[PDB]
Amino acid sequence: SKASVKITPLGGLGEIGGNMMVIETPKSAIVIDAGMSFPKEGLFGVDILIPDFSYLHQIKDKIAGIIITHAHEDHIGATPYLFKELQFPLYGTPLSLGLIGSKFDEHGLKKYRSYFKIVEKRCPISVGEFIIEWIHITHSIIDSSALAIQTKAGTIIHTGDFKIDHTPVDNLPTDLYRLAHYGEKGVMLLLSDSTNSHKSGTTPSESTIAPAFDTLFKEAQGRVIMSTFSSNIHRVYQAIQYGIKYNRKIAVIGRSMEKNLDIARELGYIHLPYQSFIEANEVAKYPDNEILIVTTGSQGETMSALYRMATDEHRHISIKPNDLVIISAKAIPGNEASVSAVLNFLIKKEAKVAYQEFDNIHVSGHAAQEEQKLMLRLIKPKFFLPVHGEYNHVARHKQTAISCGVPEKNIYLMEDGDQVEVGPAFIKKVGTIKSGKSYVDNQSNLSIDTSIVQQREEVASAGVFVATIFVNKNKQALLESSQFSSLGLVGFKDEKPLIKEIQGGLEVLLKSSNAEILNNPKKLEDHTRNFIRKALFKKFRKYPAIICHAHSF
Amino acid sequence: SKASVKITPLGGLGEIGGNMMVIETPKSAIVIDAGMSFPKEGLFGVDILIPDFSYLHQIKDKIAGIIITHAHEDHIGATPYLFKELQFPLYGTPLSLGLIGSKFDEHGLKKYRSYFKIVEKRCPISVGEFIIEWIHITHSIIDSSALAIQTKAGTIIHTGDFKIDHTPVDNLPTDLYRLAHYGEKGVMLLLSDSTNSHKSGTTPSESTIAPAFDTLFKEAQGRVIMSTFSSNIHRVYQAIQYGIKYNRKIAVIGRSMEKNLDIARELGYIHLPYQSFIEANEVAKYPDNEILIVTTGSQGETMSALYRMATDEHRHISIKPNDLVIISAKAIPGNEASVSAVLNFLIKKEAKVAYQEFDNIHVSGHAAQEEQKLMLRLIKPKFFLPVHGEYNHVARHKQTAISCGVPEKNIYLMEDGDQVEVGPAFIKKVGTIKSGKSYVDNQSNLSIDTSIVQQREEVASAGVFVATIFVNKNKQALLESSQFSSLGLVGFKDEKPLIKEIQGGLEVLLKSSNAEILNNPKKLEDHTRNFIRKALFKKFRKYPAIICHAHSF
Repeated sequence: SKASVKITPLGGLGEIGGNMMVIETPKSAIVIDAGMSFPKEGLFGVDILIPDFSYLHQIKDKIAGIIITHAHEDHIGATPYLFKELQFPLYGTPLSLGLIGSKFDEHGLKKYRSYFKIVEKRCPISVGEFIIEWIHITHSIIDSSALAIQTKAGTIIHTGDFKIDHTPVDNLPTDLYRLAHYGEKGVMLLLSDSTNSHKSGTTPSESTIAPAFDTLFKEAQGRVIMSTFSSNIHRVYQAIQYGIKYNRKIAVIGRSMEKNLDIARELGYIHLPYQSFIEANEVAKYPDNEILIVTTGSQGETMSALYRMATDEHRHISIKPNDLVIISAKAIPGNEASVSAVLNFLIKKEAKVAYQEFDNIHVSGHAAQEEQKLMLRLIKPKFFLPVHGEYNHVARHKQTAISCGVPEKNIYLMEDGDQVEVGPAFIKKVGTIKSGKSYVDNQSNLSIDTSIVQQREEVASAGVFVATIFVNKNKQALLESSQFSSLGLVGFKDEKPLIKEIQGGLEVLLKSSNAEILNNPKKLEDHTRNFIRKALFKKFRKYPAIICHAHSF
Repeated sequence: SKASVKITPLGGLGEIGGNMMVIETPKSAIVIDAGMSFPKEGLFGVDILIPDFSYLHQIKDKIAGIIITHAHEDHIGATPYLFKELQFPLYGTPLSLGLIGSKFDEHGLKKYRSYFKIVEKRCPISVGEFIIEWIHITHSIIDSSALAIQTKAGTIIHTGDFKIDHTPVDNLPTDLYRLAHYGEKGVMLLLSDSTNSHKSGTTPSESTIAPAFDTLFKEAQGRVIMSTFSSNIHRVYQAIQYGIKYNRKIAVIGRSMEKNLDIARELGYIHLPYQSFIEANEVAKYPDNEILIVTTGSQGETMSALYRMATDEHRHISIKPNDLVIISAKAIPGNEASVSAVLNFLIKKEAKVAYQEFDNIHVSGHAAQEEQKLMLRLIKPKFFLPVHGEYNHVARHKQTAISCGVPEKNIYLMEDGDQVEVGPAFIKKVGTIKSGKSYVDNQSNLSIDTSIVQQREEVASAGVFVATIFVNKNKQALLESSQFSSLGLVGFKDEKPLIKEIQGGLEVLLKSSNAEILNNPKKLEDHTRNFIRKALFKKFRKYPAIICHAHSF
């Protein structure tokens, strides 16, 4: 008869990013976050994946609202794509709603800005059968929040994405007293960031970058270029401040970066004088030591713009042999080779490059082991659910929690789809639902399921041999020459004559075929596809997609 | 009238691996190395690239021999593919020729073992107009050699791939006296490893792994699995030694690893007792704490076998919840995400994993800054050509050489294709030749040019809309229903009705077309492809490959 809650991860447990969780009691439910995950970044763009909203359709009538905790694409990137299907009230801080509404406007969903509900921190608010409080927490992004969620089964604490920065840039450190209060009163369950679970110590403060920026700007003798992604408002704000400190005119390239900076300037999060800024067309009018350019690309991209500038295909900015390029790309693990490619192209143009002191190692943004342990000691949860990471990350976080006196039996390692019931005296997995991903094109802004692309590559890897046969069923013979085309199987110079060698085979086969096969085009097409498949495998040791068409006209 | 040489990099300047250089005097030439480059590694295999041998056909009548310096796939992997086109005498140490002949036998080129010529170290040998001496040098692999190449223009020193290890595993440290002698006598040109140019200090000795192995084997309570690639004979030899130290029976999985180990055992490089080894089918007969398994996959692969064992699709070895898995994969930068995937699958099976102390950071294998500086001070070259790396690597190496008192004007940064003439008093680029790569399938063992694959993906990225039209030119109308198929453009559920919507369009178009278009199928096919292209772009914002076929029969 005792109460309980049901935690359903739809994204964030199996990948870094793409966070979406469902906290559900009987007759009520809330959804925490709707994020985008970036698995790879190359010279031509980034891969983007959004979660699958299939389960939300099943519990549509229990959802009391979407809870937004971070004003960043890894937590609000999927909201436009979700609101194309379902709509619920969106609780969030001003900047979070400001950047979500910007994307909504870009997507033609300005209508759903109607659903926005602003919240302030240190102010509990009733949403459904939940009492939610936003608690300020430090992180790399401009606005971050932990959640204190009171339910009749107990209080849940959701940190999710955080670091402990005692000297942040905005001088708004973590509201430590509230986190401790909830812990003294008693906490049933804690969900905590597991991204940086494998690193000991604490993560360095964002203020440890200020001296590096100051040194790089002090001794810069030409233009300064700052390459990053559209949602690094904090880093771009730190860089603009140091540009105006050394009397440099700022030129921001990229419509999304300027919008995001303007949304934050208007809402009062950042202070930026207009007179320090110029347009790209004006950069050539100023001497080189008075120029700071800030470059971004499409959503999540950093190095496509750098590659276009280093190849002279950008057509707005060209790399010059006195330039200093500061690279602050997204921490997409497995990006080193692409950074190396951009670096090669930039060194060819005789440009100095600073990239190490802005990598993921110097600032990780996510809580390291000491910060995770501080969270565990502040909250003192009875049950623990490590979130925001792959399986090995949350496993290491469970190890840390065990070292902090949390019983191993009170920690479950969730995977996307898993459903876990939590009560004031137990924790257990109760089942699985339909979880998945969907690829997203950052240029055309549409979602395509991972199944469609799996197939595109199930064939796009290996070639595709097309064929067309025209026979006269009443003569039982080829009527018009068979026609063929191929792609990706083998280079053309070896397929112009293999095309003639599979044509010969088929002409003979057809003349030698039973009239029934020739009379019914389907049997002929199946017969033909098998003939060709065997012929191509024997010649290439591949099994290309084979498409055949037969005619009897 | 003074002599000079001509250095033509065909591979190794723009990528890590795939090394092939041509040192050419008028009327004579030698080729140093024929390597394989591994740019990416995933859960299903590795990418393999070999250099383009086009220039070697032009200078075929000057080549006095192929010079092999390292017994490893990154220096001898392309030799079978090169010998399918041209043949020259192959100078090499026993193990180098032993592993090259093994691959030759696998490729059906045992005939060309006739071309082998064994060499010993500290023994100058005349090859063409060159006097070549192999000097022992330390490195991660079992046998490595620097080259001292006397020409009438001066003496060239080729280190290429090296580290300075004062306590190697074989107790055969670098022959430092010979390198110094050549330097005192005078050296015109030096080519040196630039792979690890960005790291300060010295690289740790291979003996710093022995305590880690000993600790891991001491406290292993179940089976021990050692996952690596077919050519890590040294690491697999270190691991087998520690397995027999703790009374574990060794089970080697992978035909290539056993062959390479047997080639080295017979030639006397390694000492391995037969009685310590067992077959895979026998591992279940022994208790878990008496079992060391060694796993490899295809050429260069490490984690495909691990993934198959962790998914229970291996069918010879299955991961058990007491296992300890030591990962020693190839240092292919940009592999972190794939290692993380394998790690997730292994932790799901409750297996302990050791991977950090066998990463690239703990042992780099390539000379760091102090070792590069030691080489520069030992050789004292007048001219310097940094090799074995991308552009930023060789640029950093040039910086180091400048700091070592080498004039900036005596250092050139080559790129694949560049031709550089070097004389006893000058250095300059004289032109460019045709350089390139070719992808290699590790299962079927054939080369496919990067052009063929570029195209496979120029279309395999985006979809491919096929179509067939049957018209009667004397009625000027569709005779039989048009037929269509698609792949990768959009999921099927949205293309079954778009296929009907492009069919309708075309039926009308055809009936409305000029008789000339209908009379000549080529014009009809071009007309049709353009119609469809516009229709598909408007619906998908994509430009899929479009293949059309028209019939008038």
